[PDB]
Order: sequence, then C-alpha cells, then structure tokens
Amino acid sequence: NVFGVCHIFASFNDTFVHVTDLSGKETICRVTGGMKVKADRDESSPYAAMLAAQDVAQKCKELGITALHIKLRATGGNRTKTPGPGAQSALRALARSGMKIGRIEDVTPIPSDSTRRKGGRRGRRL
RNA sequence: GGGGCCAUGAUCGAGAGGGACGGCCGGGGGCAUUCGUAUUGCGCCGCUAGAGGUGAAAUUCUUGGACCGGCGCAAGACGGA
Repeated sequence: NVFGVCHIFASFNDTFVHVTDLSGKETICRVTGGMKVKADRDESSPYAAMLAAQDVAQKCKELGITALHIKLRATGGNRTKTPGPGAQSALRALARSGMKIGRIEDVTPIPSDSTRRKGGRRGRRL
C-alpha cells in the first residue's frame, strides 16, 4: 500500500482537502468545495466536501496513491479550533471511494498565547 | 559636711503592638534571561483556480501563482490548557 498524507483544512466558509506525499512536499492533488458548487455559500456545506474527496480518489489512484494519513486542520491561531462541517464528509468520502486510511491525527494551530483576536472586547455582535 | 538607717527605690508581660529568630509559604514587587507557539511579513520547493469573508453578498487577494502543503527566515504582542 502506497501510504500518503492527506491534509484536510476543515474550516468555516470553505473546506480544503490537500493530498500530498509522505513528507508533504509535493502536492499530488487538492481541490476545494468551490470547485464543485456554483455559489460560494455552499462551500462549508458537507455536500461540497463530499464531491471534493470523491474525484481526489481517482487522481490518487491514477498516480498510485492507495493509503492516506489524515491530517485534520481547523483555522487555529486566534480563531476557532473545532474543524468545519467538511471534516467528516471529506473523511468518509475518502474511505468509501475505495482508498485506505491510516494513523489519523489532527494538527490545529493552537497558540501558547496568541495576540488580540479580531473583534473588540465586546465581541462580534452579530 | 561624714556615717548610720529603710523590707533601701524599676507592677507588668495585654486572647495590644514593634523587632529579632527558625522553617517556610504565596500570580507580592523590580530587573535581567530562557522557552513556547500563534498571528503577520519574506524566500525557496510542489500542485492547481479560484480564494478572503458573510445569514446571503461584496469589498479585497488572484495563471504578475491568490488560497492551500512543506522546508525555512525575520520582527513585534501575548504567556493558554
């Protein structure tokens, strides 16, 4: 089995699935939900991430990638740490599309102590 | 102005305090260092067209390579759990 590393930037307003080699140096294939939907409002929807990892499996099989290490990633830093809605739809679409998954681990950029986050002391009053 | 004489003259030790002293204790304070990232900026490597953001949209960034992945580099805040 040709092991790989799959970087899933599961955040809000967009969902990224980035498949690279074992070192993460060369990008084998990467797509976004906006590449499959007409309106950018449906980017964070799990249906867009469902179509994203689907065609990725073909590009992984065409080049020879069979297994993919899951590297789940949220926005991190000052912003939220919980991954977006595409964290599970893209992960399930990867295994269901005839691939292999192994050694799942999430890498979210959590800071020891960040700077002042966007929005004042009163917070985003939406 | 020399002795004698007196039970010869100082109550303490505050469920007040000061200070000493012993083992400490604590995000008390000043200053100098160590470290952790992250945000942001830049270079290189790799692939691709949208990406940022929003309830939705747009400004904005984008085949002058944006966003994203790695190796890095630099500066300034902050000191999470």
